[PDB]
Amino acid sequence: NMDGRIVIVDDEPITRLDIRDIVIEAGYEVVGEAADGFEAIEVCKKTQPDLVLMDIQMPILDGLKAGKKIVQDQLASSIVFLSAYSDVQNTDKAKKLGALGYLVKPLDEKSLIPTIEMSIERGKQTQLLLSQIDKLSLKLEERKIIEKAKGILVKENHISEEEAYQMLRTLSMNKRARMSEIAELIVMDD
Amino acid sequence: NMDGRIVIVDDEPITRLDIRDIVIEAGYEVVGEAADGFEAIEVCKKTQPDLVLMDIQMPILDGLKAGKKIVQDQLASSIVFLSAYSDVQNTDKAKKLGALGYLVKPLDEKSLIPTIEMSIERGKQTQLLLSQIDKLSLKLEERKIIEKAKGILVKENHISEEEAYQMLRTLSMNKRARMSEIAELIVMDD
Ligand SMILES: [Mg+2]
Ligand SMILES: [Mg+2]
Ligand code: NA
Ligand code: NA
Ligand code: NA
Ligand code: NA
Ligand code: NA
Ligand code: NA
Ligand code: NA
Ligand code: NA
Ligand code: NA
Ligand code: NA
Ligand code: NA
Repeated sequence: NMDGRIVIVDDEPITRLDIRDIVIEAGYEVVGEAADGFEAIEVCKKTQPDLVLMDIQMPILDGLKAGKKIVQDQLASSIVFLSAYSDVQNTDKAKKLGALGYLVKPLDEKSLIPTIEMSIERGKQTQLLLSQIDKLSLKLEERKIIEKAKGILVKENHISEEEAYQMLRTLSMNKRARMSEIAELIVMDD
Repeated sequence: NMDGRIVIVDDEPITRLDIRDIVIEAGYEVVGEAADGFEAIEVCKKTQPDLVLMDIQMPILDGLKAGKKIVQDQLASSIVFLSAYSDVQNTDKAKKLGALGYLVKPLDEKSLIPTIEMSIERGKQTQLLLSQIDKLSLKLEERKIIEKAKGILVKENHISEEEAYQMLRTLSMNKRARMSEIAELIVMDD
């Protein structure tokens, strides 16, 4: 039926069991549970879920701080908040840390399953886009630093740009360091 | 008092009015309204809203097709669906086309304002990511096509890489063309 790996985070045990029953009847896999933010971070690090269902308010460590950590280290693909609190200050924190949904307790159960589906898909889309950005940024910066190092090597040695690139390559091969690290060493403080 | 520009799309005038009253009381600007998918596409193209609230079940053209069009041509920053139906086929289509929220009628009003805040924030974030990807890709492709053109000129002319680049520069400036446009002509599926 519905596919996804879910972690449930709430300090009230019966509320966790009610949510658990709902998502298991939908066919999601509940890969872990937690009662405070420290447990939430721990469980998400181990399980690496598609989604965290979390109350913003919990003992010891609140859900917003736990969520900030979970997004920051990408321990789950998406976070959806479930809380009795819905003031603008709490929702501004939840949206700025990165949450994909926020339903207010008592839960409208019919909305929960659609919200989970949307949040899982959007979270994995976002992870893909951030990976694209990382790769593209790396390739562009490596081209830039290699170009700058080539210019420096030409000016210092009086070689051609082709010979400078072959210097960077042969150094990279023989050392077993990337040409961008070689180039950074050539460029430093210039 | 919230901030955001919203289009409300529902075939029922009373439901449009109920939602309008809620979001206006919250402080959002309703920039347009529609009763079918063709109207919704047109309104979004004129208004370019931060969010469109859309029913799936509509005559003439349904919400999923209109939403797919709105995402494809970036006519709104986010879509949230509002349907009496919550089945897996409708939710699969909504998530794949790229919706950020799906909520199920009759509306749990207390969730609506939080879901709007999340969806607007996530939509603006995603547009930033997509913009960064396009900028990085264009810069990288310009570098790549110039590199390819330089190597072609070197091999045909038997000039140095430096002289090849100055050829591309001189052509670009004399023709008042982008150097990538010149390089595209030099490469011409070589
Ligand atoms: Mg609590
Ligand atoms: Mg309808
Ligand atoms: Na289970
Ligand atoms: Na993750
Ligand atoms: Na904040
Ligand atoms: Na997304
Ligand atoms: Na990421
Ligand atoms: Na150079
Ligand atoms: Na409704
Ligand atoms: Na953002
Ligand atoms: Na592009
Ligand atoms: Na050059
Ligand atoms: Na340009």
